[PDB]
Order: sequence, then C-alpha cells, then structure tokens
Amino acid sequence: NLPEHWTDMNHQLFCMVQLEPGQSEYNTIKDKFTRTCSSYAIEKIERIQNAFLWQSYQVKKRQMDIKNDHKNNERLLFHGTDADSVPYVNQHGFNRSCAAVSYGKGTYFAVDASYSAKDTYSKPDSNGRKHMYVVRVLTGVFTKGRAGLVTPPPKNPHNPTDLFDSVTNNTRSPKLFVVFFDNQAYPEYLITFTA
Amino acid sequence: NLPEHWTDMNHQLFCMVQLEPGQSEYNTIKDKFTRTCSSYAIEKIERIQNAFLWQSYQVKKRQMDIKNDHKNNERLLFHGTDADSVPYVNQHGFNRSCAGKNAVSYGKGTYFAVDASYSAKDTYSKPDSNGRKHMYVVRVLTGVFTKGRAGLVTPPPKNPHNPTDLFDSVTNNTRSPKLFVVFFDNQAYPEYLITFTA
Ligand SMILES: CC(C)Oc1ccc2c(=O)[nH]c3sccc3c2c1
Repeated sequence: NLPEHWTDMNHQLFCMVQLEPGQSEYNTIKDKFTRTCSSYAIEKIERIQNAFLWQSYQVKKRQMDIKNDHKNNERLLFHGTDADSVPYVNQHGFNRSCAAVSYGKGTYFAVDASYSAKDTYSKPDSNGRKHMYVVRVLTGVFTKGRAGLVTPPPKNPHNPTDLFDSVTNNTRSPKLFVVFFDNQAYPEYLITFTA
Repeated sequence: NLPEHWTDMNHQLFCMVQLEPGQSEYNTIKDKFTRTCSSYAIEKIERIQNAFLWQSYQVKKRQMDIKNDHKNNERLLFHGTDADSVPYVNQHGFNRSCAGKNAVSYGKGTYFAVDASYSAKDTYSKPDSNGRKHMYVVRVLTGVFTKGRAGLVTPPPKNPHNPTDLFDSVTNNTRSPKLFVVFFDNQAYPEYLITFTA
C-alpha cells in the first residue's frame, strides 16, 4: 500500500529521492522548515521511500485509530541528528536504545524546526552541513512526561496496561513529543541545510 | 485476519484461552517443557490471542521472509518472567527497555531460551507469593544470527563496511545455540503462558 506521491522504485524496497525545487512537494516541506528556520540555507530535501518502515508504521496507525476511536493520532514533527546516524535512520527509523532524556527514555521530536536546528541535535559535519528529518509521529493521546519513563504512563493506574501513546513537555502547548516504541515514527523527509 | 483456530473474541482485541490436557495443542507444549523441566508440574497453559501484537509480528515475519533467502526465520523459544510483568507482556509483548542484565550477556535485548530448564530458573521465572512460576512460549524471529557480545544495543552488521545491513538476532553459540537475543519490538510473539509449580 505504498503512497501515490512516491516515485517508482524498480521493485526495490528502499530509495532516497531528491525533491525537485519549486515543485509542490518540495515547497510544502521547505515552508514547514522556514516557518522557524528562515535564516538557514536548504541544500536539498530527500523523500525517504522505505517500504518496510512504512508498512510497520501504517499497521501501528490503523491500530491506534481503532484503540483511540477516531482521533487524528498523527503529527508532522522534526528530528535533528548527526551525519553518522543518517544511514541507520533512513533504513531502520528511530531507536530509543541509541540516543538528555528529561521526559523519558524514548525518541524526541520537536514541533518547531528551530529546536531540532540546534547544533546539539543537528550536529554540523566537517563541511558545516546539518541534517533534520520531517517525521510522521503517532503522538495519539498524550500526557506530561518525566525523567526515567521507559513507556508512557497509564491513562488510569486502575488499568496500568492501557497507556498514553506519547508524552510531552507541556500538554496545553506542546513543543516536543517522546515515543517509546518502534513503529510509532516514520522518517518522511531529510533536510540537508547550513547556518 | 487472525488465525482460524483462535476462539471468536466478539470484536475484542485480546483474550487468554485455557487449553485442555489431551488436546494436541496442550500436549505439544507440555512435552516441549517436560523435555528439560520434568521436575516441575504445569498448573495450566493459556493461548495468548493478542490481535495487535499478532498483526505487527506477522508483518515483521513477512518482511524477514522476503529479506532472507528461504530461511527458517522463526523459532519457538521460552521466556521466564515475574508475575508483576505478565499483564504488560500479555498486552504489549517484550520490551527490551525493561529487560534484566543476563548472567551471561550477549547484548542489551530481550533473551529467549531454547530449553525450558533455562527459563525455569528462579532468576527468570520468579515464584510469586503462591509459589507459581510463569514461562512464555514465544514465536521469535531469530532469522540470520551470529554470536552476540555484551556491548550490543542492536544486532551487529553482517559486514563492517555496510554498518546498516544487520543480523536479525544474536546467540551465545552459533554451532549449539541455547539462547537468542532480539533488539526490536514485534520480533517476538508471546503465544502461550505456562503457569507451573515445584
Ligand atoms: C528536551 C530535549 C531533550 O528534546 C529534544 C527535542 C528535539 C530533539 C531532536 O530534534 N533531536 C534529538 S537527537 C537526541 C535528542 C534530540 C531532541 C531532543
């Protein structure tokens, strides 16, 4: 069930596709970034076409849509990372066992590209090039996080296995989300940019 | 679509089904267990019907069956755990983030035993306040494996010059495997829960 806007992969299961500047898809992703990062220069935007990661993510989305009963469970968020992690993320997605874990031992995603654009996250390589993913994240129903969480809290401690889907810094005005399971984040685009 | 021999769950997503001694399904698990745990006695065997865990697991199995070259990617293995962990495992499966350090570590992942005797140790299947011990029988996607090492947080690469092309799992010994370690969610489906006593 590979998305329409993906381009043909000649029966391959993984491809990175450089977007054509000035076309609708490139403009849409560029705008999401320049909303908070207009002072940064975009070198390129690549579409991540990973069939296996997409399949596993879409199964989790269908399950979360059933479990939560309607609800838009999905957010488009940012993740800054170092150049040496890019090949792993492209192929394998986001792994909590790799990665400050102030809101729990999960993978961290920012509402604003400006947050992920910090050198602590999108570490400049030898050439000054920084890397940030645009990520589909199953944030679902969320609560405030805290240090040391290995899974989100239960929605009521009377049923301690019925969990929140994610945690945040601030439930009323969230700026970051943490997810604790493989299959809850799909890296959709990679932005290569400079300060 | 769920396996046709499962009990009808009436639109619900999760059920534990108590098996009957004398049925082939009960007897094969009892025999697999008794092969190395003849000094213990089984109280009951429950089939775990978890729709969501099954779906995510079978997707990962189809992927590994495509990726690997006509490999038997799945083994039926044992996992001892404490009573306090059973409700979470039944609902959510095996979380590497919750796993204990093994007495012989081949990596930071979830451990599965070839022999019920290994999982039957009090260190893994901790007797509860009523003297009941708990052991899962688990479909594990071992796939293509190599000898593990204590430092691993993922399986190692097959080839050092291609760091992202990974082994599926690691073992203590490739020639005579007795345990397997997996490092990803939905690589292991908890199929049966054995409750047993001395
Ligand atoms: C409070 C703080 C820890 O939240 C964040 C927010 C965004 C990010 C990010 O974009 N990338 C990476 S890579 C390791 C950690 C983070 C991260 C952490």
